[PDB]
Amino acid sequence: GPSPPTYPGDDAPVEDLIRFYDNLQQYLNVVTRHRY
Amino acid sequence: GPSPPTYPGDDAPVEDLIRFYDNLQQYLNVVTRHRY
Repeated sequence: GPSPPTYPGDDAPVEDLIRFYDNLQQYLNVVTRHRY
Repeated sequence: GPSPPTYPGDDAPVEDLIRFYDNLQQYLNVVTRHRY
């Protein structure tokens, strides 16, 4: 199962945003596997 | 200025997650321009 990406906010440090990016990228790699 | 990506949640429909992905991708394209 894909992990739920934790979102601290948009005011959060960009490294946290990057971490979310990677987690969401993996999340979509799982969910939207060759879809959308 | 980069737009603050709205996060409805991880239980939200994946199309909303994809939208966040694009907005966050653009956000990082602005912020982390050839950085991190």
